[PDB]
Amino acid sequence: RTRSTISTPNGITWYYEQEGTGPDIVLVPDGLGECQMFDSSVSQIAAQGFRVTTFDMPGMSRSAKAPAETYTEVTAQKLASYVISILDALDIKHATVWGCSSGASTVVALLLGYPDRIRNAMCHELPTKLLDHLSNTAVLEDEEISNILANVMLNDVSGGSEAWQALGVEVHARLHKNYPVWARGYPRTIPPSAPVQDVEALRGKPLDWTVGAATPTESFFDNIVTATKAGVNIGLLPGMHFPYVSHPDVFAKYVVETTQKHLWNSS
Amino acid sequence: RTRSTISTPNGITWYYEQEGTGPDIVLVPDGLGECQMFDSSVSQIAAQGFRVTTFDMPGMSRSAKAPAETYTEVTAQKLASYVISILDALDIKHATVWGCSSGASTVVALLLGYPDRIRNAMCHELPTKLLDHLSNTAVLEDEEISNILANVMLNDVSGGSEAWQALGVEVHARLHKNYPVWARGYPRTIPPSAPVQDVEALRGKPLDWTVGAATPTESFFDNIVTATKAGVNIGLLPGMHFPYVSHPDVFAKYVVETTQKHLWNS
Ligand SMILES: C[C@H](O)CCCC(=O)CCC/C=C/c1cc(O)cc(O)c1
Ligand SMILES: C[C@H](O)CCCC(=O)CCC/C=C/c1cc(O)cc(O)c1
Ligand SMILES: [K+]
Ligand SMILES: [K+]
Repeated sequence: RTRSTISTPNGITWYYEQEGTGPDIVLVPDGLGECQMFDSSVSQIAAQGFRVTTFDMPGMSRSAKAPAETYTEVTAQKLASYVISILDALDIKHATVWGCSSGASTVVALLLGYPDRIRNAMCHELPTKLLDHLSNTAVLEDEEISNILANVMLNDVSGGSEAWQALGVEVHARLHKNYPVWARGYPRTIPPSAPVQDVEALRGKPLDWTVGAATPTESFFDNIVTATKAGVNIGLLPGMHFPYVSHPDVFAKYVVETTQKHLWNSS
Repeated sequence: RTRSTISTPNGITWYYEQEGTGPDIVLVPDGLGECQMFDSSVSQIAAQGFRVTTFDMPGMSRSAKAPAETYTEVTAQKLASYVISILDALDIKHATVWGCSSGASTVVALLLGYPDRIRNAMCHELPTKLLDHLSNTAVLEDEEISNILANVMLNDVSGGSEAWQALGVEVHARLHKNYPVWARGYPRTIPPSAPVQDVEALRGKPLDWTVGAATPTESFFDNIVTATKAGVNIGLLPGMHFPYVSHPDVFAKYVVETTQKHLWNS
């Protein structure tokens, strides 16, 4: 596996990883922007004959050398433009993309905005509603935010506490630093940017949508309704918000099978 | 509150309760068939100007005087025929109906099969898939079934353990006896009988569908997809499988507001 950095003309110095040869599959992180969450799955996916690329998101973890605009007032459309910039830098012309949460918003924006570049998109648990309890963390002190959100991740949405904790001290130290960046930059502006207001724009698109099997029905109820209205494939993965952490083998199998489905349909 | 019995010519002697005067609202129990789960909500709903009727289901609790065919190999269509029989016996000509679980299958079967009798139906968490872990309890001894399912209700699907416990010792003593009846008669036959084969049959019907907000997404994921395909109103109630137990006030408000919406549309 390649582990390196690359700078794009928008001022972001990205940390990225890449493994394998074959059609491109790109794994976009969730809002916490931490790509070591994909470590196990990257190898499993690449071994099936794909070139797999992932990266820390701007302002987060090892991609923290970035202009303030890239991690404040963040929207799906901003993130999509940034992901296109690193795909350009890495000479990735066509890609299958995965994303969860703000990453889900991002990959739908990618598919809609850059259809020539995106083979197909997998979106998971895409936030479309403002949640005051999350937005309100943005005015707390840094260490208060990190303590609160570390707790929320572990206890409310990890979908697997043992796997979450087993990410280990190095990863959780980076996440600890990311929580205030995410809190101040994402929850107030990501949900209104959700690229799902136009159901007819989604119809017929190479989009596969998932929600966590154990996720409380209310959390992404709206995803299931919207996908069904648009005739978009909608299904479940085990766990909750982080299937690539809680169930990396099942996650990898899903990404591989879904990419293979669209490679067939393309031909 | 009227608490009484009535015998229908299919051999069932029903225990039923009624309160209030006005348009009829009928509360069909879940598979456990125990109508004291509606106690709080019956009074709240009736107070808003409705005649509310509920009953224990055949073979369950105080409606246990019933032929074996009414609580074995149970289907939505059988249950709907039984509910129509007690509505006939109580001279309830037009009704709003609520049902959860097998009760949900029942009220959708009622709406489709007896459109002239049903003003509107509210269905909650309608089972459409066989679950082997539930079906398999049918072959266990009575006491093991009761122990297993009492635990499942309390800890997994009540949506509110304190409220579940607060049903009280007499209710849980009745449920204790119902669990093996439900296990042997329901899980292997209720899901395949789900009246949701034909989405076009549901389109335009006065149906309001809910799932519990805290219910794991996978449990009734299919409900949300089917309702949306059919253009049916689909939404959430607080809690999980027993909103009338866990959140009786919110439940009653929902039943009242939904009935009022359809009385206006009428
Ligand atoms: C991993 C995730 O991308 C960031 C941590 C927050 C979290 O997991 C809560 C559950 C999912 C919510 C996402 C969400 C919810 C909002 O209201 C606004 C927003 O920008 C994102
Ligand atoms: C209260 C409920 O009506 C009877 C107790 C079982 C339970 O609550 C488990 C969760 C909901 C499942 C209902 C269900 C599931 C099946 O596979 C088959 C079936 O006939 C009913
Ligand atoms: K796994
Ligand atoms: K309540």
